[PDB]
Amino acid sequence: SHCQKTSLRVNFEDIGWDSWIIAPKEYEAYECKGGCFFPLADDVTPTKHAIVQTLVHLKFPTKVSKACCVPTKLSPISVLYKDDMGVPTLKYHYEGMSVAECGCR
Amino acid sequence: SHCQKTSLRVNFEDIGWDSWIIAPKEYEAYECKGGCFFPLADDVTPTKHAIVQTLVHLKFPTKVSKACCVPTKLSPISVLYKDDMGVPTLKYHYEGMSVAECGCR
Ligand SMILES: [Cl-]
Ligand SMILES: [Cl-]
Ligand SMILES: [Cl-]
Ligand SMILES: [Cl-]
Ligand SMILES: [Cl-]
Ligand SMILES: [Cl-]
Ligand SMILES: [Cl-]
Ligand SMILES: [Cl-]
Ligand SMILES: [Cl-]
Ligand SMILES: [Cl-]
Ligand SMILES: [Cl-]
Ligand SMILES: [Cl-]
Ligand code: NA
Ligand code: NA
Ligand code: NA
Ligand code: NA
Ligand code: NA
Ligand code: NA
Ligand code: NA
Ligand code: NA
Repeated sequence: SHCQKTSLRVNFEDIGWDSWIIAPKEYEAYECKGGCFFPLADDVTPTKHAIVQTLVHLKFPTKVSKACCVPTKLSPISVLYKDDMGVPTLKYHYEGMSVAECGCR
Repeated sequence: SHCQKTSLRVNFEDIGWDSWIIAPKEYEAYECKGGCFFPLADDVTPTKHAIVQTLVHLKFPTKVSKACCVPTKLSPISVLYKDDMGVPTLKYHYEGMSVAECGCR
């Protein structure tokens, strides 16, 4: 019930990227889901601002929003993409594609 | 109407920190507010995962949430705190307290 990494399988044609991504068809991107509320967990790595804003949200729930559970570290995947000549080319480390860690920010 | 930094003045007794923070009474913490939706802005620095998840949210709005507008860089403030001897001590760089930049994550 707190900020944590959970599964998210993404299909590239569902998001309109199949026009340039030949392969893979789908990959595990994960997502960060869960609440940022007190008491927090031991491993969500909360920033001081995320802690402060969550406290302000308690006192003023209609004015200030709470902190958000988001990726704090991302990992690459490899993709096979068509280049300007229609030739399948490998992008070995397409960065920023999969969640490695989540946290409250 | 997009991810951007906006004002947020925090009062320490409102959040229960006045028991250990003698001064200042209030500070400008800012907050990151705005939507992460297409078309994005030129300066929100979106990660590839935040872009992918926003596209998945369009196709499956009830299953996957959108990306979140969050601080991507924080700045310190100085605080005057009482130490274990009841003596006011200065913490020159209390890190992570104020928003320097926002972005979609
Ligand atoms: Cl806590
Ligand atoms: Cl911090
Ligand atoms: Cl590329
Ligand atoms: Cl590479
Ligand atoms: Cl390598
Ligand atoms: Cl890349
Ligand atoms: Cl765009
Ligand atoms: Cl990225
Ligand atoms: Cl301290
Ligand atoms: Cl310091
Ligand atoms: Cl200095
Ligand atoms: Cl610090
Ligand atoms: Na309120
Ligand atoms: Na609000
Ligand atoms: Na490219
Ligand atoms: Na390698
Ligand atoms: Na849906
Ligand atoms: Na949802
Ligand atoms: Na301390
Ligand atoms: Na200085």
